[PDB]
Amino acid sequence: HMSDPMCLIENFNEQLKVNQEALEILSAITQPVVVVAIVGLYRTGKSYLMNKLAGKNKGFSVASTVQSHTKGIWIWCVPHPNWPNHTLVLLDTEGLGDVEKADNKNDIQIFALALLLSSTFVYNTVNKIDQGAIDLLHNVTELTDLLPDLVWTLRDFCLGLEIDGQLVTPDEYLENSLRPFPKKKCFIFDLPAHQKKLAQLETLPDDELEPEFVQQVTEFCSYIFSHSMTKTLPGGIMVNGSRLKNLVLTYVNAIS
Amino acid sequence: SDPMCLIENFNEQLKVNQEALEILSAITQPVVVVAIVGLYRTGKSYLMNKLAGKNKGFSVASTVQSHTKGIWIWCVPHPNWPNHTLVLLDTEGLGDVEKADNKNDIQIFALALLLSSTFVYNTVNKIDQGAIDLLHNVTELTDLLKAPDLVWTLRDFCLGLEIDGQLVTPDEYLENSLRPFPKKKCFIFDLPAHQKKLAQLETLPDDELEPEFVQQVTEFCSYIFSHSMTKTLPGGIMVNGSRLKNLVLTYVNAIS
Ligand SMILES: Nc1nc2c(ncn2[C@@H]2O[C@H](COP(=O)(O)OP(=O)(O)O)[C@@H](O)[C@H]2O)c(=O)[nH]1
Ligand SMILES: Nc1nc2c(ncn2[C@@H]2O[C@H](COP(=O)(O)OP(=O)(O)O)[C@@H](O)[C@H]2O)c(=O)[nH]1
Ligand SMILES: [Mg+2]
Ligand SMILES: [Mg+2]
Repeated sequence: HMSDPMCLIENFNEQLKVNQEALEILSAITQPVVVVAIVGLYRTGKSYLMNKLAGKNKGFSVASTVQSHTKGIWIWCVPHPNWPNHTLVLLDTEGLGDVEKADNKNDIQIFALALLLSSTFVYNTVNKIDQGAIDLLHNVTELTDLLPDLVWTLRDFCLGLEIDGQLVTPDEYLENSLRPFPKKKCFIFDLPAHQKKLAQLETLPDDELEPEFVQQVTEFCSYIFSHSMTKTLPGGIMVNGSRLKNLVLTYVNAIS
Repeated sequence: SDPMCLIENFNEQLKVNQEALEILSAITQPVVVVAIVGLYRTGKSYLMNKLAGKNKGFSVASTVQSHTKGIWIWCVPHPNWPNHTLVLLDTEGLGDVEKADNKNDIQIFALALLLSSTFVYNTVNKIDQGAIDLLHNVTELTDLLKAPDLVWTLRDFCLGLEIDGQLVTPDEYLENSLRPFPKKKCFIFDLPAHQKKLAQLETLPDDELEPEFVQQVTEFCSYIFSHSMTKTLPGGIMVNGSRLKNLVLTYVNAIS
């Protein structure tokens, strides 16, 4: 359908306001939708990875400075690569913890909204699983209840996957980290390239990336394309683009 | 000659180690106390050994699990300031997912802060708002428990230092990030090894490390050696080893 993404939810001075042009594109989708949203700290490769789910080299804009780039929530509606009569809806979002914004409540509001619209929720962190990232995920989850399948991605991962002398998979690392989201999954990613090639990463063909990184991305994408389910609402109703439009309006209005 | 544990943390019970207290009380020279704090698995222990001018000291280790526990102390001669002892504090990193005791983290944070005359705050990739909020929270809390130079170290730094179209020094990046610790400084460090051969980093010589990283560590160390001052109590009272020991006892109680 769409050749580029567009802003679904604007955030100019921290006001969550829907964008009509994107809303109108949503309601013209009568197919069931798979909604994959991405959330994590800012400057963390989120936009760059989501473009991989689209199969295109560019899409959500990625930038290379210390300053945040993505604002609000962005949407890309494309045919599901495996699944006939299904549309893949990608939600790319403004990273949390931007020091120039310094507005945790706006952060929490963007988080909650991406978590409410998604059927697959991609939580993007760097190096390792941090307790603060778990606590934030938990707290937004509790707020989201009072008003999806978890894919925890670990970027620039090099620590030994080793707990008390035993080699573990990322999935077992994630499981070990959450002991005292029914469907959970955890994907690791190497440093995509050497550090001085990182700013131009978008323009680099697979040839010039870390070979393992390329396979880890294909692994991440294949899992999504073949396990991420149609967005579902209580009462065995299946969400199409029109119903997702209503949820966007419902949730935006309830948050503000 | 080798660091020893100052504050033990078995079962998240903070307790003083009498052997380290007794070494401190025999130091009559003024002390320059440098403490490092950051999230776990962030190369704190590795960096602190650079200040000691010894390739080995504080133990590092390379798996997803936390390694350093409690607070370790290492009293070494100041490299260029006669009759001054450089007291290095290496701390258990924050946010360890196996710990399930957020209160214990904050107490280690407060203790390191209360004892330091130079406080090194070690973060990865970027300054993020959660790290500032945590610094502010703990700084506010230590002023109650009392009823210091800040050096922000940015590890694995690749983002462009450019804000609103203008190049920034690390100092300016810190200042822009903190804009709504009287003395403040900031330092960037490249990825040290241009191969994620990071797990054996402690064994490599400088010629196999990233050269920019070697030069960045030297500048960090030079600043600590030239700018860090003797720990000072209110009233211009200058802290020697014997006085620092009683500081440790006072604050361990105030934190309990
Ligand atoms: N270290 C690292 N950098 C990345 C990765 N993916 C992308 N980048 C670079 O990180 C910078 C910010 O990426 P971006 O997609 O804008 O991150 P976002 O702010 O989280 O959406 C860009 O210069 C990217 O080229 C990764 O996996 N690791
Ligand atoms: N990526 C990266 N790894 C590092 C750096 N410094 C040390 N390491 C590696 O990171 C791991 C953790 O080091 P350690 O000092 O024990 O981390 P700590 O828990 O913060 O004390 C070890 O494998 C080190 O070899 C760095 O600047 N960048
Ligand atoms: Mg982005
Ligand atoms: Mg350590």
